Amino acid sequence: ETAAILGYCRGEAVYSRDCVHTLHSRDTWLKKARVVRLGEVPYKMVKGFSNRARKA
DNA sequence: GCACGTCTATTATCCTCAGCGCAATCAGCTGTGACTACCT
Repeated sequence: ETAAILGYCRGEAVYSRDCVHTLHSRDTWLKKARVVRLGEVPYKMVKGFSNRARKA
């Protein structure tokens, strides 16, 4: 989050492209033979694309 | 910058199987009338 700001376009800060990182869901970790520890707060919250969420 | 045509999607609902008791079905017997042939 402390990445240097290259500039401002119409008030919006422009960041470097090589700063994008991804994560995985609990089901994805399960496929990777890993189990999420109980009580852990999820690190990132994003709008999911699952059919159950899509119907909701 | 805005609206239209197009490509694609991280778990739900609906037509068909399984032992007993009641009703449907046939076999056998009889009635009712006539038809018909042989013998006394």
